[PDB]
Amino acid sequence: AALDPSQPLSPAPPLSLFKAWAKPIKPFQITEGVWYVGTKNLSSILLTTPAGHILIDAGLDESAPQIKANIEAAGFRLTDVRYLLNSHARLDQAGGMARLKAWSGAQLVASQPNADQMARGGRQDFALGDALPFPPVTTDKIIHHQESIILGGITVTALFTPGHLPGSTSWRVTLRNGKTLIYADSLATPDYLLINNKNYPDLVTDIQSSFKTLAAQHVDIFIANKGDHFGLLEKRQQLRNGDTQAFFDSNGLQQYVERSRQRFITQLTA
Repeated sequence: AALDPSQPLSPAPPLSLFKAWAKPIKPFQITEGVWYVGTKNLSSILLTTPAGHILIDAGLDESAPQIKANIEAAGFRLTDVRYLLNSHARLDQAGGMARLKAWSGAQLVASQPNADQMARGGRQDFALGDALPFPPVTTDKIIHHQESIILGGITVTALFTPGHLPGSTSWRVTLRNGKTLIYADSLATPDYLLINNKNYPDLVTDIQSSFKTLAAQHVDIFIANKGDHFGLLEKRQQLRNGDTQAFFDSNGLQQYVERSRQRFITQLTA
């Protein structure tokens, strides 16, 4: 749907909030071939393979130098990244895509709505409008639901989980060590402007099908695009205390879906 100015928009969060989430933390290894290179609350995952790397999400554009320094601090290089993956096309997940793609020469992979929004530099957002723009970037590979990419012995499969944005994409990964991982995009929806939203008429049914889609994924490792959605900070503290199984959470994804579903219900009631 095209943006209808007669449709009310949601208020945009203050930039100070995104900056607080973008506070840097030193990178660490979640498991073999999986490195966290993001910020205190904005996830970014580096999947390493013998044939090159895949980077999921990029954080704020202000954070692009820090993301690169994180990847390098972990001993890897931005020029070995083959694919850049996007969960949803807002400044806190795709702000640095324009400069990360330029610095790496990787292919950006995203769903068609995320590609359209990232090409607009974030504008025409169904809920935010042009409130939070970021450097525009072109997507090279449009990914489709249940479409897989193979690189260096891992498998990354896209799962369309719309609702937070029309193009919201989650990513299921099968690693070299046999373990499975999910990168769940946000399942959060805007207060009030949920029903009969002229900019996004399928929101209510989309998010409900996303609940089912993610609930069906039984994986070993639960990651999400926001740190406090998968207990990042307390798992990292457990990890640096000797628990290497800290990020192994076979039920975490199902719990996050139920928490998201409950919150969504209280919003429909209001």
